[PDB]
Amino acid sequence: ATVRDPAPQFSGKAVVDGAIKEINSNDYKGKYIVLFFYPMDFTFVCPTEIIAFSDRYLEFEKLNTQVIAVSCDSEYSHLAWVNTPRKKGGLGEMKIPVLADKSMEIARDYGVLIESAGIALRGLFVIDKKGTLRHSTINDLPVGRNVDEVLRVVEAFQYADENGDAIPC
Amino acid sequence: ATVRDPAPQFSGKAVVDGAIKEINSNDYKGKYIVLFFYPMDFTFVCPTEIIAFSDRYLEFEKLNTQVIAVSCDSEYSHLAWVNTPRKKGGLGEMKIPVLADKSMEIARDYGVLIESAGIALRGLFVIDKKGTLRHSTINDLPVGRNVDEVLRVVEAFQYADEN
Amino acid sequence: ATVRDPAPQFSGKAVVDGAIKEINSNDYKGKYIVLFFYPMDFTFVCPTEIIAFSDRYLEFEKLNTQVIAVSCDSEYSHLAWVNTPRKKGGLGEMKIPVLADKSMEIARDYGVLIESAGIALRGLFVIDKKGTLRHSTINDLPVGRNVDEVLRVVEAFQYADEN
Amino acid sequence: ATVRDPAPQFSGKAVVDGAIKEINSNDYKGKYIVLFFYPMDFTFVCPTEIIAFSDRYLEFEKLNTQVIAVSCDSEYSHLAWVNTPRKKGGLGEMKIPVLADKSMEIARDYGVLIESAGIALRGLFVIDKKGTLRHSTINDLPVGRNVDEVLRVVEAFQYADEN
Amino acid sequence: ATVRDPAPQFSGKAVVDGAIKEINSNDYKGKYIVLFFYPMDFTFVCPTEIIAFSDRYLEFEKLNTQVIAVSCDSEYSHLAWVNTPRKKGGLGEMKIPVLADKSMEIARDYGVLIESAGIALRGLFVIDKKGTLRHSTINDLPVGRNVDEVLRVVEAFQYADENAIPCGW
Amino acid sequence: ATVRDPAPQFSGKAVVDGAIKEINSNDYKGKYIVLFFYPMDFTFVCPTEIIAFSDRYLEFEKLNTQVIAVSCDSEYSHLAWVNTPRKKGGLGEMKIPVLADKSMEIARDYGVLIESAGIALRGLFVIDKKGTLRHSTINDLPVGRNVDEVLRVVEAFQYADE
Amino acid sequence: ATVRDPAPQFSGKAVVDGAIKEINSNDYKGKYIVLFFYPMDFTFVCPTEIIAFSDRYLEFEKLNTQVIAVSCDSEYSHLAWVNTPRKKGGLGEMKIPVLADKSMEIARDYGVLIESAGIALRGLFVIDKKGTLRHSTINDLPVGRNVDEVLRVVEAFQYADENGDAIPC
Amino acid sequence: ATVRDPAPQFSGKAVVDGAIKEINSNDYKGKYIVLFFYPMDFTFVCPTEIIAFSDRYLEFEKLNTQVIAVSCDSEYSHLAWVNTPRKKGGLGEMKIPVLADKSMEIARDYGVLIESAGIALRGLFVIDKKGTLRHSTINDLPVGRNVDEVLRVVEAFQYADEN
Amino acid sequence: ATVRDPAPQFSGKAVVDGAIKEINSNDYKGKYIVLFFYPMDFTFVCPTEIIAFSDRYLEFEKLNTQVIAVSCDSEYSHLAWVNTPRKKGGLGEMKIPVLADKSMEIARDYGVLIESAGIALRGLFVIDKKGTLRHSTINDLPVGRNVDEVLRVVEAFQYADEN
Amino acid sequence: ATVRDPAPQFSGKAVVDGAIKEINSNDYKGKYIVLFFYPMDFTFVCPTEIIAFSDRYLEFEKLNTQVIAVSCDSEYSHLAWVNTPRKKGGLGEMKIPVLADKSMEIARDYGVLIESAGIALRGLFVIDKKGTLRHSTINDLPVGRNVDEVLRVVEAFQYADEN
Repeated sequence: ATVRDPAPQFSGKAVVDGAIKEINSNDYKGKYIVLFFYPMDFTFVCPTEIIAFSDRYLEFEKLNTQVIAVSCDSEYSHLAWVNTPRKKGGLGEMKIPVLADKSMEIARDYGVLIESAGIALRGLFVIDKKGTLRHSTINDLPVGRNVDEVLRVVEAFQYADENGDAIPC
Repeated sequence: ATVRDPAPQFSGKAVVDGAIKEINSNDYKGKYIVLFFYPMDFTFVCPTEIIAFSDRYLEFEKLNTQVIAVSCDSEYSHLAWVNTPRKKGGLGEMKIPVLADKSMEIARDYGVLIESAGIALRGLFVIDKKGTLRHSTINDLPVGRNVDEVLRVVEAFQYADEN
Repeated sequence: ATVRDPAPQFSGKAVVDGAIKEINSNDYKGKYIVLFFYPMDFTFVCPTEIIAFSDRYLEFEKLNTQVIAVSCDSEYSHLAWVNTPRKKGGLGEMKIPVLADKSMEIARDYGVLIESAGIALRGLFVIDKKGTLRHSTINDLPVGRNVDEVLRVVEAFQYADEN
Repeated sequence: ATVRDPAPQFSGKAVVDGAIKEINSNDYKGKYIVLFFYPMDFTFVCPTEIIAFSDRYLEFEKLNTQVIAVSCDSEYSHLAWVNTPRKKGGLGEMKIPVLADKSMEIARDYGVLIESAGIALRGLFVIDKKGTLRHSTINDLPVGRNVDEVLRVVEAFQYADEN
Repeated sequence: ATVRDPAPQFSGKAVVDGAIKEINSNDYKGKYIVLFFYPMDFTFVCPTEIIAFSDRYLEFEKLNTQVIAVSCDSEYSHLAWVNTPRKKGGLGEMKIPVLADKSMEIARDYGVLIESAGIALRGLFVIDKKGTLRHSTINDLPVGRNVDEVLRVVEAFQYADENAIPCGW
Repeated sequence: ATVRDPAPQFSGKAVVDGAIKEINSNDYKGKYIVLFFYPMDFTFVCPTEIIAFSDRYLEFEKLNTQVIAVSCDSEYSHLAWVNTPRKKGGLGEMKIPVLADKSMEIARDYGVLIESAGIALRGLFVIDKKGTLRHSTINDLPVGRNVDEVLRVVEAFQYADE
Repeated sequence: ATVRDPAPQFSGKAVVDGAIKEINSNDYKGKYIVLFFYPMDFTFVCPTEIIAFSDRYLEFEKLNTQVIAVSCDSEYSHLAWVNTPRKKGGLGEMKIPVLADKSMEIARDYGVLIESAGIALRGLFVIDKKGTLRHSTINDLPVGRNVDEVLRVVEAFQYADENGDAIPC
Repeated sequence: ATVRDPAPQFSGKAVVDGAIKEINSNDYKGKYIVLFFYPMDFTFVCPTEIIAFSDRYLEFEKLNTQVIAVSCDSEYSHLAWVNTPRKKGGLGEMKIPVLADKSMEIARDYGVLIESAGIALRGLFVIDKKGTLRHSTINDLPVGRNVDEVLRVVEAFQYADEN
Repeated sequence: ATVRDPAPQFSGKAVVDGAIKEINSNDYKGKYIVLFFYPMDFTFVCPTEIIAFSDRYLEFEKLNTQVIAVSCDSEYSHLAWVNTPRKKGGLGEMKIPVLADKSMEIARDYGVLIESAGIALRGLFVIDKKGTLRHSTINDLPVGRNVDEVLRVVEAFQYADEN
Repeated sequence: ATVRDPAPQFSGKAVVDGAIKEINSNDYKGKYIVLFFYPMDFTFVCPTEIIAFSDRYLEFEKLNTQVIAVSCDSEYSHLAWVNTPRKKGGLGEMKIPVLADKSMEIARDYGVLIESAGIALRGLFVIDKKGTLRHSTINDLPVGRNVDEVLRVVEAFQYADEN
């Protein structure tokens, strides 16, 4: 699974609008998709990054992109975490879907799965409206991702796509 | 892994005194072990079964058996759940260890793993002090396990073993 | 052969109502089936278990489930054992069919066969009307099975099935 | 496994003095061995054949040969049949050992096993004091074996052995 | 190839009535067949066995069974042995066919062939009219086979086929 | 080739101080490495990205990290582009090494090679002093990489280590 | 892939008349083809051979042959080198096509690729109008190729084709 | 196995001077060997060729060559044929060894065996003192071999060998 | 393969009547074929053998048989040799065809090829009108072949064909 | 087997100074070697090319290179062609070695062998003192090679070697 190749389809139960709901990749066609991987729920570390994406979701919606958080934890554990306040280390309200990959099929398709640990690496993927992979970021567990950069990259791809790659020196 | 054959060793991070601690199967040698499998944490259903074993743990201690709950969930989710009050559907205090099988390796060794769903079936296993498997109960997801039966089988095996 | 997967079909000569008769698993579709495995006929141990099921067969019939005892012995030895009075250590009247698995094919399909000894483990299986496996119990040879438990699990599954 | 090759060793629990006892092929070295296979216990047919051998065992003893009956039934079924009087169709007292091959391994080694039915064909084997196979007769199920013939072949081979 | 399984077909040049002739197994489908194997022609040992069968062939004929002697020797060697007087150690007149299995194919099908020596063991086989194998006797080389027994077994099988008796009480 | 695994070693002739010199990954010990992949030399597009790294090279050096630009072009073509003025769309002076991967072995080891086109994707790799891979960014051809981000990530990993 | 076997087709972007253009082997049908392989662009060595071919291209044209230079460098680098004056060590104007084999597939098809170096040897191939390979020369890197010889060979093959066939002593 | 390659060793029981005796190829290592293959004993056809060889054996011995007849028949059948008078179609006295290859191993090694018929082709082989094969003639069954030619070939090879 | 099997077809350019011509085995149907192998051209040794065959070709024609000399040399080398007078070592006139097996495919099909030397052994083959191989003689390089024998063998086989 | 890779060694009987002599590649150390492959001997076409190399051999000796003509023909055919006057279409005297590759091993090592025809293509190879291949020319059969070009290439490489 590499850049310029059709991104692996994915589906499963995710927490949406405070309720567990089935989501599918084909539900979002004509829009960019950002697949966001994080290792595990209920970690002692404050989950500032994912919250950052959820809060700044409107910006993504405006860019016609769907952000989807995903982990190898059950959707029930996800929902529990959603109902846990942010002050307590919970997620609080999440304006983006949080998807369960208990099967671990997704993290393996996206090649971010640590078989040994049963957890996903800190990976991020950008998929155009055609469903092709345009970008991949993979961070080792200690390091999070900046939202501004992701937005920059998405805007960049949209611009290049509508304005075929120009500006010579 | 079948009955009369040595049960697969297992180890991992588990929640025990409301705190996470590494446990190993060999930590309980000279004692019977009851491996208790459940699908997932934070299910909407009240965890009456697992709670029942935890509450009636003393009967097991008297029978020189260690009961161990295990699932394919993170040890963190486990810890969260224990710290969740029983009124909200949590486990509250647990006098038995709750083991994390995030790798899903354990559920695979005991062949109770649903590969498609990434969760374990309701399987229960009894292992003697010699480490051999004497009993396996495997239930489909909707149906739970009775504590008294497990106690009867353990009591039974112990009696047969001495006589 | 695992839980949630369609249970293996089975057929063969069994002693039913005191006579040797060919029976097939598909004869009981639309009914739950409890497959009961025992090691050997004419064991010195009093066959209290199989008798218990036979006696309490009515309770199973009210629940529309068919219990079938099965072993790796010839149907003739079965018939002999049935025709042997209980005071002598026999089975006496059996209100459930006792099935011969001389081929050992069945015990192998249900994976309860001890290859070295040519005998079946004390295994028990629950099959829905669809023919899918909902429950498996496997005991090492010394320990028997409780009727009340089997009934509870059947009632439970039927309940899940109805709502 | 063919004639002129060392005959497969065999061992197992057999009914001998009206009691179950472990016997081994190597217990009988320096004596010829006649391995006698029969399909099943408790057949409706009168067991005239096995009885004939047991009764005329002394003639075999005079030739310093041990005759051993063997079947794929449990030693318990054997004991039951021995404890069944000849008038009712049982074996009554048997002056030859009746060996249990529940594993079916033995019948398989001598290639007399009907895998489909789990029963042995009517085979008979003659083994010298060195343990080599000198003769094999295999009859389909309906037809029995003559004692006088077996005695003739043994007398013949012993004669050949000395000259 | 075991008892209760259809016996392997066989054909070949055999000595019949003093002349070499092609015979085939299917010629006898209305009759039981007794296939008689012996190691070699012109052995120093008096061929008492084969002779016994040849002499008492009429008894087999009364039972509608065909006896056939067979060896791995050429039909010419067979014929030579037939033309050798019994007093000189020959077979003399033979009222049963003596079949050549020079290819050794037959002896191999009935699994009585000693590959190392190129000779057949003293094996005997009884085949019903269906062509199914009902009986096999295999003797090491020093010990011969009794005619009366073969007759007993054949009669027994025929009786059983058309016709047991429980002990009961 | 995955994150947390020792990153593949690499060597080859590169343009560094305006001259061709044999370079190796092991030459830079005690320092982080930023492996910068770009498709081709002499593209019509102004090489704003590579130049950006070259200009802000001091910032990487202060962090004891070595940035290395790499492509599947000959070291000679590299030298040519370097000697080509920025006004013409060239690179001018480059304060970082520019490595030739004509064999394309490097781009294959880092799994960024388009086998069909013979060019590397816009990939970037971060390697610690221990030589283990900590980060990979891979962009399709139209999109460039921001320096501040790379610096942020390096800062992050170095801090966690320390 | 050897002489007397149909020569491998090839296509790709090449610099023609100072501009990049996709060229294909089939564009020159009915004409002989001389495939000229050279290691790399921007070599310090004065490109005397390639210049020689480009200059004496008319001679090739009179013989109905198209000469094509090819290397494993990008078509952009090619265009760059072409725009560099010959006094500076560049190619300047090139009257023959210069083809880019960045994939290296072509150099691999003609077995002139140094896998280790990713460069082509100084190989040259002659292909008739039927598309079959009639001649191959392969030189190690230090030694260049002579034009007059190539011409002798093309004229020779054309002559043999037109003049059936030999001439006895 | 081809010409100029070491000829396959061979051994077995052969009738020599009218008696059966075990012979081996290595018994003749200082002399050339002519291996003579023939289809069958007791053919209606008069065995004139092989007899011719036996008679002119002295010429071969004079050339320090050993001629050996071989067939796929038993050594007993061979002996019978030797002891059968020539007038009646037998071989009578044979001054060369007649070797039995009942196993058919030899004819297969020399590649003259008709697997289908179990008989040898009319093949002839010349083997030097080094044991290497120098010549092979193979005739279809109807056509025999001339002694004089073989002799020519042997003289030729000895002559070639010294100069 | 060997004798009694259809002989391998063969073709190639050969020198006929002092001239080069493409020849095929199938050109000669209804007549026997003798394939004659010799190692190499222009040897210092006098080509007495091939000349002998060429001279007595009429005898073969009377038998309706075609003798064909063949080697692994070019047809040009052949033609050169033919045009070289026998004096000084050439072949002179050849009344039989001389076939080029430059490919060596033929010598390999008849299994007479020395792979190491790239030359054919002195092999000779007889093929009936039906195309089956009836005879093979193979001589090591030092020893030649006699014409009379070949004639005897052809006469024998033709005789057999008619009888 | 490619340029810049060590060239395959070769050896064999070649005609040297009008006589057959064994030659080897390693005999020429400290010298370049030009391996000249030509299809066949005794072609009707005037052998102008090979003659050209033989005549202009001195120029090669001045450059310290050994030119070796080679073909898939016997060294005997070679000797014949040498002994054939040039007026007759022969080579006459040859001041260069003519090597026999009857095995065709060499033409295969240099990959110039047409397997179907058994002849070599018009290939030419240049080998340095180090034994490495520096140049390969391969021409289809109709077209010859220019000597001057070969000289230019050798001169070029020696020059590159010294500077």
